[PDB]
Amino acid sequence: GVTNPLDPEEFRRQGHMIIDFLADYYRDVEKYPVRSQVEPGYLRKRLPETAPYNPESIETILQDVTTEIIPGLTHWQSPNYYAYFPSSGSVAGFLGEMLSTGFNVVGFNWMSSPAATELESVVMDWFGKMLNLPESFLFSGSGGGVLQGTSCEAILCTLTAARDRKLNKIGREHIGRLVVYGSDQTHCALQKAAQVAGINPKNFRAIKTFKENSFGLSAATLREVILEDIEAGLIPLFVCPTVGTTSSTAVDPISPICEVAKEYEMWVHVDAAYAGSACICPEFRHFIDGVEEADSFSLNAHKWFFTTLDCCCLWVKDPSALVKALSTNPEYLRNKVVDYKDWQIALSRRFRSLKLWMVLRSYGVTNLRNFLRSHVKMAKTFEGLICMDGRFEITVPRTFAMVCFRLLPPENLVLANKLNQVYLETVNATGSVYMTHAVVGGVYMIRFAVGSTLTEERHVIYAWKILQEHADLILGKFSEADFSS
Amino acid sequence: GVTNPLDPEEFRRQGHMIIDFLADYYRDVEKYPVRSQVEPGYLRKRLPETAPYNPESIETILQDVTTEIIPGLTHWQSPNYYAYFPSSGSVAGFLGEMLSTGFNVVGFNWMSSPAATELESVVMDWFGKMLNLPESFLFSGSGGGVLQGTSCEAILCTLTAARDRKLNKIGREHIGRLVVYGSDQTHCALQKAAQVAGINPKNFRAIKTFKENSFGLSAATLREVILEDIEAGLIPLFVCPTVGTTSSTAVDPISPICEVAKEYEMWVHVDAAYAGSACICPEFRHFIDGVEEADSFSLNAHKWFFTTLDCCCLWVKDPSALVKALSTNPEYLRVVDYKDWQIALSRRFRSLKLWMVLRSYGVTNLRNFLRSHVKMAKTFEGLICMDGRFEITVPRTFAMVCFRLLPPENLVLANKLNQVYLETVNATGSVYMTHAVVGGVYMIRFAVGSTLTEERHVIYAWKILQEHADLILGKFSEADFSS
Ligand SMILES: Cc1ncc(COP(=O)(O)O)c(CNN[C@@](C)(Cc2ccc(O)c(O)c2)C(=O)O)c1O
Ligand SMILES: Cc1ncc(COP(=O)(O)O)c(CNN[C@@](C)(Cc2ccc(O)c(O)c2)C(=O)O)c1O
Repeated sequence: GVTNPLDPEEFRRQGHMIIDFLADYYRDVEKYPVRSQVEPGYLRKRLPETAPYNPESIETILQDVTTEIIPGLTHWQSPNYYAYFPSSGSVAGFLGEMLSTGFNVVGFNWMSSPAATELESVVMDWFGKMLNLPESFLFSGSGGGVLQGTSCEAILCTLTAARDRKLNKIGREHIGRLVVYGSDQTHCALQKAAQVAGINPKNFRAIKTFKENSFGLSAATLREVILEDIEAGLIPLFVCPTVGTTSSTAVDPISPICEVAKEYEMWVHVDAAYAGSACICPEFRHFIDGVEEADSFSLNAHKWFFTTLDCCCLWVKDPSALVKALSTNPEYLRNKVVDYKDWQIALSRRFRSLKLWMVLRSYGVTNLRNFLRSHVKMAKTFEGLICMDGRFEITVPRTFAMVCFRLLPPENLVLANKLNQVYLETVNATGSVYMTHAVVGGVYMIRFAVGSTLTEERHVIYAWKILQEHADLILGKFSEADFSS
Repeated sequence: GVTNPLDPEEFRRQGHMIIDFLADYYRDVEKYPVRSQVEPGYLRKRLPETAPYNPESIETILQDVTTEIIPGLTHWQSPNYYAYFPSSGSVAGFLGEMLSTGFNVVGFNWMSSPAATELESVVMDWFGKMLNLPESFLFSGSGGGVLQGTSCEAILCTLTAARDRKLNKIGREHIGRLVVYGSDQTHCALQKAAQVAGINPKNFRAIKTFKENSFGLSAATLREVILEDIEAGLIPLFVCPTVGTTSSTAVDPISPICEVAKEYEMWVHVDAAYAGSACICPEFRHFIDGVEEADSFSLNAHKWFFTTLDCCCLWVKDPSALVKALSTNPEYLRVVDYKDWQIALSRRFRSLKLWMVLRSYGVTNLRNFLRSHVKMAKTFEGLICMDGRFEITVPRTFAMVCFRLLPPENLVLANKLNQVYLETVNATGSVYMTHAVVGGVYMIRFAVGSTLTEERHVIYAWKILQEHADLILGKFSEADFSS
């Protein structure tokens, strides 16, 4: 006897085990060290080298999940986790994938699941109006929205949409002259997107940012660089302002960047990946002011909107530009029911809209706003606690729920960077908290970003006390010779 | 106060609701019409225009799933679903993504979750040895395997690394001379991959296939086209032999194609998205014979390996080529940085999906699972051969039959006959199959693969095909299809 792999009753049986296994996880997630403490190669030695010929009980697999898999996790959901940007999830977002995985439809056209395409077009207008985007970006007006996996894939489709738009006008042999623009703080997804699309690696620009502008891109400096490319015979094509960069959570001013990009007929993709979600709150919406002149806008719902990884939201003014670059239909039908596969790189589309649908319904706009707000006040609190300690300084202004700081010693920039390097890694090696760094403007600053869904105010104070405890211990036995190397 | 959106008790309470909800769905899934019967725009009318300002009870949400979302589903998981290619699911694969959604870790480097990277390299060697792949593709030898979301992006990363392999030898100004090769049966993922990767639209070849070899690509025909392109000033770059094409499950001979591709220093990517999973069985492994002389191999483990959607398995012989092409570190610089093997930076715990499926079912049963699918299709093929008014159009290779109803200029007539006949079967909502036009002949595809599909469902589908064959042919007139 061999029970069918999709037995409804065995599905129910084993399914409840995991739901209780994961509920127990979120309950006791505080007890593991946040950053994993295993050595590289630990798993190849604790597991067999071949697949088993006969079945293994789930009660055995779940046990090995506890002893082999779990010690090899860096607990992104731990309430004492602040590294990088949040992997923000929720119950509503979790059950979104569960229904999407249970149904297991492949929405590569409208017929394969009408609801999997039409619902995505509804909730992208829900989230559009919440962000108060102009009618040019959503389906009520003359635009559209698509759900994908990464911003990097979303930036790519946009880049090739802009690229093909230009090369269709002037010719394909000029791909070696197209230039892609971003600041030196723009995330490395823009560079990778350029590399894949056939953009020349010598034609990728990392415009310099200064501390005077808090490391935001200067429309003056950008246009300076463009004139160099035009004088050199290059074709400027694609510029990517960022609202909430990865290192110093810096913000670029889009309204004068579209000014410059309009002059030289460019594409303005605006990349709020992390910080885009906070713009559903009126007090933060000013950060994407000037997005009405850009060609596309990108935010990542798994970073700061409780929809589980992965879920990336792309809005475009001209969804036909993606159709003409990504559809495999002949080039005389792309200019003539939504076929969302022509808006992205993934043909086998997933029922990703169920995640967003359940998050917006199960919490509503009012509570969804306060969630993001609470993460901002918690970091705002952390920023104020830093300020009342004369041993720390704030390196750059806080914009959205992430604080950058540094423990100054009693050029010394080399010395203050080795101090923070040793101070940070000592706090991180305890396993009690986890937070990363960034070298911005030569300074070595520690990044404290609050966003874990299970993070409460008591955890920020716990991290503050641990930062203070090591501050005492590090500076108490201070000696330049220990850090002057 | 305000309940936390990740409360353990609220997680577990609503978590068991959906588990019962889906087990209920898998029980009654046979009652819905397989192909959706809603009209375009049905859901914008039944739903609000704005997101709610106040939370809605999970109980009320699930009622709108049954009454508004389920009518808009084409039941890929129905036991009577034979359209396109299977969406192979299983309990184990479901628990793999739910375990990987509960942790919800981002695997963009080894430290963000070592097990997310380490486990991915064990299961891909488990699989690799299970398909009897050469040691050149495994981590034990001198290769490597990476799990990606789709084939279109797996074919991409190899395409955008084969290009970088050659363009870094001859200079990047020759991108307009690189030719991408495939048959006219090769899936449109190769065209799209070449489109995104900068290959010129004029330089995509869809080499012709003939019925004389069941529409598999001929290395002789491939070589004729290559010399044609060399004398045109072009540079042959990349060939993609397909094992089990989407239209008629044709097989391109891999070994002679690599022979031609080594003459002209080409990249041979084997596409086995559907068929590859069946080479676990030693009696099927001969289809990817010659993969030892290729550069990359890819199968989708959502079509025929019970891992739900999505799970694509790429085995590259030289993982340096991907890294050197997809990493963003300076070119003088390029543990496992798996993100440098694909287009996705924030990578997910796909390994659990493939881990549970291999572990809880075992090698012995997994073969019998695929063997069962093939055998049911091999039985449906035998039923067609007893009804004298049907014709098997092309040889059945894996678990999919291509048949057509014959009538009692003639091709146009018969092609219209099967179109009307097929859509009358599909419109009942009882069963669901799709078609293809291979060699100008309209044929019906019967793809057995749904995990819930038993033998009585195939026999049930045979009866319905016969009741409509009796029906359309009983009142046959040339004029009804001469239009
Ligand atoms: C500002 C910005 N834009 C784009 C991206 C890349 O998009 P993606 O990798 O999702 O496709 C980033 C990347 N940010 N990634 C982090 C900050 C780490 C990270 C944290 C939480 C997540 O949910 C993800 O996916 C990544 C990194 O350091 O690389 C970005 O910041
Ligand atoms: C032989 C072959 N190679 C590649 C692809 C593209 O892979 P992906 O789209 O997964 O990146 C295909 C596509 N096949 N897709 C179907 C058969 C529809 C389909 C059926 C069942 C599924 O689980 C998926 O994902 C798609 C099509 O007809 O296009 C392919 O056949």
